[PDB]
Formats: sequence, structure tokens, C-alpha cells
Amino acid sequence: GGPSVFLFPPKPKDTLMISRTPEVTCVVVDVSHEDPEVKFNWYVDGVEVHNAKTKPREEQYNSTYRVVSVLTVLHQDWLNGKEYKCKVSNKALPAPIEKTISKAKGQPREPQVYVLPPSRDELTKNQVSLLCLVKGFYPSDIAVEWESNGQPENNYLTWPPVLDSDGSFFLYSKLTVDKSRWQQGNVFSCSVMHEALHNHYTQKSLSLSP
Amino acid sequence: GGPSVFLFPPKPKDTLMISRTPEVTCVVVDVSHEDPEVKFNWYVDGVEVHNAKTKPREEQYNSTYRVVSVLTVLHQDWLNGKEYKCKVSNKALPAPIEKTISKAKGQPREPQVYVYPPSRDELTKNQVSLTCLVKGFYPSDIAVEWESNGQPENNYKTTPPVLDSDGSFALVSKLTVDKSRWQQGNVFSCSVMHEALHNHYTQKSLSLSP
Ligand SMILES: *[C@@H]1O[C@H](CO[C@@H]2O[C@@H](C)[C@@H](O)[C@@H](O)[C@@H]2O)[C@@H](O[C@@H]2O[C@H](CO)[C@@H](O[C@@H]3O[C@H](CO[C@H]4O[C@H](CO)[C@@H](O)[C@H](O)[C@@H]4O[C@@H]4O[C@H](CO)[C@@H](O[C@@H]5O[C@H](CO)[C@H](O)[C@H](O)[C@H]5O)[C@H](O)[C@H]4NC(C)=O)[C@@H](O)[C@H](O[C@H]4O[C@H](CO)[C@@H](O)[C@H](O)[C@@H]4O[C@@H]4O[C@H](CO)[C@@H](O)[C@H](O)[C@H]4NC(C)=O)[C@@H]3O)[C@H](O)[C@H]2NC(C)=O)[C@H](O)[C@H]1NC(C)=O
Ligand SMILES: *[C@@H]1O[C@H](CO[C@@H]2O[C@@H](C)[C@@H](O)[C@@H](O)[C@@H]2O)[C@@H](O[C@@H]2O[C@H](CO)[C@@H](O[C@@H]3O[C@H](CO[C@H]4O[C@H](CO)[C@@H](O)[C@H](O)[C@@H]4O[C@@H]4O[C@H](CO)[C@@H](O[C@@H]5O[C@H](CO)[C@H](O)[C@H](O)[C@H]5O)[C@H](O)[C@H]4NC(C)=O)[C@@H](O)[C@H](O)[C@@H]3O)[C@H](O)[C@H]2NC(C)=O)[C@H](O)[C@H]1NC(C)=O
Repeated sequence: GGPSVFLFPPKPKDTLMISRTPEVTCVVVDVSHEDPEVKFNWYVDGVEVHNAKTKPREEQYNSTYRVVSVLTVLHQDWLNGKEYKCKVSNKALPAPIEKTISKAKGQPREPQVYVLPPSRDELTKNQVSLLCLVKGFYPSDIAVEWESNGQPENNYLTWPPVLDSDGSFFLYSKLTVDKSRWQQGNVFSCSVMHEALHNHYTQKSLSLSP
Repeated sequence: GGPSVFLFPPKPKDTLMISRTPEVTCVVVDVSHEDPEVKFNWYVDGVEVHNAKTKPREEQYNSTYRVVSVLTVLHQDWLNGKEYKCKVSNKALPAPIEKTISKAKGQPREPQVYVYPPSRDELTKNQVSLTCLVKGFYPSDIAVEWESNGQPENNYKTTPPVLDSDGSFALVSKLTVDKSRWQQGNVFSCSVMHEALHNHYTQKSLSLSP
């Protein structure tokens, strides 16, 4: 069995924040010792680009090399729906394998973000639940984070988006905080990043109301 | 080659609610046109039963037959972890197919159920979201439903359950109601059904203060 190619997209968050650097990653596995050479061609909307970076081959414990090329994408190219093509050629192949990736299609919809304090009934436990409901968004690529006092929160979990009856996605994120911190008046913030937000980011805060 | 067999568990609401009737379902597809006869053996912890009823086979568009055998299960057997085995016999099967199924394993933990009123921010919109958080449950089989003044309110979606940071599951269900109904004081309740609850059932309610 000849070599195989897997093509990976930027992290949504990397495409949304200008300070980060999104990458499309082209991975070849099952390369042979007899046919070690692997070259990469990269196309954006069909037009060859030359600026990628290809690491040196590496041998897997199974006696094949794995070779990785990384293309840096511009934020707005990705967001503008450009198609990234990895073409991987190698003498153990009848013809060079081409792969193509790009952002999910569909009209963007701006998320609404709402935060909700813990239920009265929970105010009895050792830890409590702060909720961030994000709804009405499209496409489903999104990042949701929590923080407090200039530091991230650890213990949150955020369910996968699902498709809401009206054609858009929603999700929640649950932050658990020991009741003391909550009772002591610490402010907690849910940050949302999504291409259809202004600045690709919004944040909503809440704290105990006495 | 030949037929393949898939074995499906009862709906959770059906195992939890004693008036309802839970079924295990044994499905066979790619049954041949020339050896279309299929024989089912059903076992519960090894003992054969003889109460299943076979649907009459059904032609699929793709030229193959699909055959269903449905076994009615006792609520308490399923809940006590009895294993259900379906054995399928076809001419094209050098050997009968065996599949086994039983309820998800794990020490049951009782869910805590909380209900969140709409965010003050949302009150400005025409529709508002009511939120039901159910957390700390084990296993993940559960059924969550909304009602008001006794009637099903089905304009809601529920995230699938996902592990929380203690090995238990959590889930959130969102009910969307016209803002008019909310401020008018109608009461809304989240019904939750789970093997680790008392009588397998509880209901929490919310409404806007007169
Ligand atoms: C010819 O056609 C037939 C029929 O196809 C139909 O018509 C054709 C012509 C096409 O148009 C096609 O599009 C149409 O669908 C083909 O049959 C299909 O074959 C494939 C396999 O090749 C089947 O694939 C498996 O599907 C499982 C899930 O199926 C359910 O959900 C799908 C939709 O998501 C439905 O289509 C099915 O009907 C099943 O739906 C469920 O039905 C249950 C019984 O009715 C319901 O439960 C009962 O419901 C009643 C009331 O309804 C009561 O509630 C009862 O109490 C209750 O019991 C249930 O609600 C319902 N669920 C849903 C969601 O709707 C997959 O689970 C399965 O995946 C596993 O196995 C795969 C192996 O192929 C593997 O790749 C996966 O990784 C996964 O592996 C498993 O993992 C589990 C862990 O959970 C392990 O425990 C397992 O061991 C492991 N399996 C392994 C490794 O063995 C398959 O993907 C497909 O379902 C089937 N379609 C049918 C029957 O409609 C046929 O293939 C065609 N032939 C040819 C040559 O083309
Ligand atoms: C020979 O062995 C090779 C390599 O296997 C390794 O070594 C062997 C000896 C064993 O020790 C293995 O334990 C070890 O993995 C093996 O190759 C593998 O081949 C199979 C198919 O045959 C590949 O399976 C595919 O996997 C696809 C998804 O893979 C992702 O997730 C898996 C974990 O589930 C990882 O193992 C993969 O590395 C890969 O991880 C993803 O990597 C991409 C690109 O680096 C990440 O995207 C980038 O992330 C960075 C941040 O770091 C930036 O954000 C970039 O912007 C972004 O692009 C991505 O985040 C990450 N994801 C995760 C979850 O970590 C799957 O879709 C396919 O369907 C398929 O199942 C397998 O992955 C591959 N292993 C590799 C490439 O490492 C050969 O098959 C063996 N040959 C034989 C003959 O046995």
C-alpha cells in the first residue's frame, strides 16, 4: 500500500484572532524506504504558492517515514473561503495525490451570548454552575473560553454546537466555581470568538447579586 | 459475504417508565434474494425465550432484504443488567451471527436538576430561552422533556450528554418560548427521567414573579 495523505485545517480560533497564526497541515504517512522522496505542491484557489514549510522526513516505529508540510494561511483568505490544495507526489504512486480543504460554507449568522447565574437550589453545594449560552450562530466554528481576574478558568466544559430549529447553531458552556469564590463576589466572564462577531469576539460577565 | 446484523437497545424513557413498553431490536440487512429465509434465536442471560415477533422482510432500494426481530423486555431485567443476545441464521451465513447488548455499565449516580430563567439581556427579544441543567448523572441514558400546565412544550433542543470533570455526565436542554408567555407568568417545568432518581422521575419548574 503506497503513501497516504491527510490534510488538516486551521484551528477556528487561529483564523479569528489576528495575533495567532492559522496553518493548513499536510501529512504524509506510509512512505517507503525504497521510495523516500516526497515533494509538495501547494495551491490557493488554483494559484501555486511557494512559501510553505516542509520538515524533514521521520521514521515511524512501523518502518515508514512520515513527512509534514505546513502552509501559513492569511486570516481573511481563510475567512473569505479560499480553497487550499496539497498535492503530494512520490515514485511509489501511480499519480500525485491532491487534497483540498476550506472553511465550512453558509451565510454567517451573529451569535447572541447570554450568561446565567447558578440556580438557587445549587447555592447549597460545594461548587456551583455558571452557564454561557451562545445561540443563533453560523457556521458552527467557534471558540468559547472563561476567565476571571485576568486569568483563565480551568474547570469548564462546553458541549458541541447543535443545530437549532431555525437553521442556526447553539451551545452552552458550563463553568464550575467553588461557591466561596462566587459568594465572595468574584466576576466571571465568558468570551466568545466567531467570525460573525464584530472584532470576532465578545464577552459577557456576571457576579453574585447580593 | 451476505447479511449483517445490528442490535439496538430500548429507548431510555421506555425502560424507566413502567407503563411504557421497552423493546430490544435485532436488525438484519443484505439478506439475499435467493436465500431470503432468516431464523432468529433470542436469549436472555442464556435462557431462550419465544415471544419475539418478526416483521415481514422489506425490499431496500439497493436490491437486498432487511429483516427485523423485536424482543419485548421487562423493565427490571434491562435495568438489572441482563444481557440480550440475538442469533441470526441465514443460508448465506457459514455461521449464525451473534450480537449481545445490555444497559450501559457503571455505578448509578443521581442527577441534580436546575432550571435557569432567561438572561435579563434576552428579555428585550421576542423569544426567550429557558434552560435546564442536569448534572452529576451516571450512566448517560436519560430523558429530559419540558412541559407547562400539563402539556408537552416541545420547542426545545437538548445537548447530548458529555463527561464532566468527575466522570459523571451533564447535559443542558433549552426551551424557547415567546416572551409574552413568560412575562404572563405561565409556569414551565423540566421533566427528567433517570434510573438513579426516585421513581425514575423528577420535575423542576420556573416562572416570572407576579
Ligand atoms: C442496503 O440498504 C440497507 C438499508 O439502508 C437504507 O436503504 C438503503 C437502500 C440506502 O438508501 C440507505 O441510505 C438506507 O439507510 C443498508 O443498511 C445499512 O447498513 C449499514 C451498514 O453497512 C448500517 O450501518 C450501521 O448503522 C448503525 C446505526 O443505524 C441506526 O441509525 C441509522 C441512521 O443513523 C438508521 O438508518 C438505522 O435504521 C438505525 O436506526 C436505528 O434503528 C433502531 C431499530 O429500529 C432504533 O432503535 C429501536 O427503535 C424502535 C422504534 O424505532 C424502538 O425505539 C426500539 O425500542 C429500539 O430498539 C433506533 O432508534 C434507530 N437509531 C437512529 C439513530 O435512528 C451504526 O451503529 C453502525 O455503526 C457501527 O457499526 C459500523 C459497522 O458498519 C461501524 O463502522 C461503526 O463504527 C459502529 O461500530 C459499532 O460501534 C458500537 C459501539 O456503540 C459497537 O458496539 C458495535 O459492535 C460496532 N459495530 C461493529 C464494529 O460491528 C452501522 O454504521 C445502517 O444502519 C443500515 N441502514 C438501515 C438498516 O436502514 C445496507 O448496508 C445496504 N447494502 C448495500 C450492499 O449497500
Ligand atoms: C505507521 O505509523 C504511522 C504513524 O503512527 C504513529 O507511529 C506509529 C508507529 C504508532 O506508534 C502510532 O501510535 C503513531 O500514531 C501511521 O499513521 C497514521 O495513519 C493513520 C491512518 O492509517 C492516521 O489516521 C488518520 O487520522 C486522522 C486524524 O489524525 C489526527 O489525530 C490523530 C489522533 O486521533 C493523530 O494521531 C494525528 O497526528 C492527527 O492529529 C492532528 O494533526 C493535525 C496536523 O498536525 C492537527 O492539525 C493542526 O494542529 C496544529 C496544532 O498542533 C495547528 O493548530 C494547525 O493549524 C492544525 O492544522 C490536529 O490538531 C491533530 N488532531 C489531533 C486530534 O491531535 C483521521 O482524520 C483519519 O481518518 C485517519 O484515521 C493517523 O493519524 C496517522 N498518524 C499520524 C499521521 O501521526 C501509519 O498508518 C502506520 N503505517 C502502517 C502501515 O501501519
